[PDB]
Amino acid sequence: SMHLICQSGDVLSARYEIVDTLGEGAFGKVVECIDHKAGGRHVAVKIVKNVDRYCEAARSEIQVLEHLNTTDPNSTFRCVQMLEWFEHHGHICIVFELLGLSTYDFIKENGFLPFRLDHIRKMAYQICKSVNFLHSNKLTHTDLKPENILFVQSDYTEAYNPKIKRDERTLINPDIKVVDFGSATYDDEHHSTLVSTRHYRAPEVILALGWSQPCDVWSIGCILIEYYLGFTVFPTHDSKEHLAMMERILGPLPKHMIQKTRKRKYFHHDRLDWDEHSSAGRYVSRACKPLKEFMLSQDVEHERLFDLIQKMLEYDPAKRITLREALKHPFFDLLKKS
Ligand SMILES: O=C1N=Cc2ccc3c(-c4cccc(O)c4)c[nH]c3c21
Ligand SMILES: [Cl-]
Ligand code: NA
Repeated sequence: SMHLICQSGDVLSARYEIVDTLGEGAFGKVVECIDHKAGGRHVAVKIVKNVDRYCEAARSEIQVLEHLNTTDPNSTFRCVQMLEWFEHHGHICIVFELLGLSTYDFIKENGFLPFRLDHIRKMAYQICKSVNFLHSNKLTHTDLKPENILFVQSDYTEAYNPKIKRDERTLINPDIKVVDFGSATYDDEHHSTLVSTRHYRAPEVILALGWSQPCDVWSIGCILIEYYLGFTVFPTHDSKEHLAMMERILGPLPKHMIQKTRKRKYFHHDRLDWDEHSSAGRYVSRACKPLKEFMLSQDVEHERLFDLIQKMLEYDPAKRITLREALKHPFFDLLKKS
C-alpha cells in the first residue's frame, strides 16, 4: 500500500533514507534518499505501486535501462542512469541518479510561463540526440512529455519582466536527461494498441495504423510547442476532438490514412464525423488556429523553430522527419557555430 511506505525517515533496503518526495504519477512515487552505503550520495528512488500493470512496466523499464546504460556508460546520450533495483514490502523500487525538476514542474512553478528560445534550442537538441540514441537501438520511447524530461540541475534566477508584467524564472543551465522507460518498446516486441499520453499522441497511434519510432518525433514536436507557449495546442481529453484540433492546426488528414484506418468511429464517409456547432466544436474553433499563428515573433530564429515543429508534425509517419535529420535542421546551426 503506497501511502504506508513512502515517508521521510523511512529506510529502504537497509541503506536508502527518505528525505523528500520528488514526484508522484500513475505508477507510484519518486522519493529522494540518502544512500548510506555510497558515502551519503543523494539518489532518486521510484517506488512502484503493487499493481499488475505498473509492476510489468517497472520490470520492463529495468531491462531497458540495463541495456541503455551498458550501451552508453558515460551517459553521452542523456538517458537517466539506473543504479540498482530492489523490492520493499513487495514493491519494486528502482534507484536512479538524482536529477532536478522535470520540465513540466519547472514550467508549473514558473506560473506556466514558457522557456526562452535559446533554452528551447539547447533542450530540443539534447532531447533529439537522446531519443535518437533510443531509435538507433531498436527502441521507441512512446511516452515522451515534459514530465519525462528532467533538468540535470534546475537552479534559476528570477526577475520582473515588465514586457509581460510578471516575475520570471530563468534556468542557469538547461541541460536535460530523459526518464521513464516503462513504455519503451523494441522493434520486434508486441506493440500496444494505444500509446502515449493524449496530448503527445501521434495520428497513426490514434488511427491504429501501426506505430514505430516516428510517433516519438510527433511527441517531441508537441513538447517543443508546449515549451514555446507554456501550454498545449491540443487541450483535450477526447480522441475525436484531438483529431479535430489537428485538422484546424495542421490542415486535413491525408486521404490515405483515412482510407486505411479501422477507426471508423471517427469518420463519416471520408471526413471527420465532427459537428462544428456543438460545444466541443465551438471550443475547437475558439481554441485552435493554424500552427504558425501561434508564433510570438517573426524573427528568423522563430521561423526556424516553427519550420522544424511543422516537419515533426507531418501526419504521414514515413514522410515525417527523423531525429537524425532533425539534428541537422537549421534551427540548431546556432549551437554548432565555432
Ligand atoms: O531525479 C530523478 N531521477 C530519476 C527520476 C525519475 C522521476 C522523477 C520525478 C517525477 C516523477 C513523477 C512526476 C513528477 O512530476 C516528477 C522527479 N524526479 C525524478 C527523478
Ligand atoms: Cl535559429
Ligand atoms: Na463512422
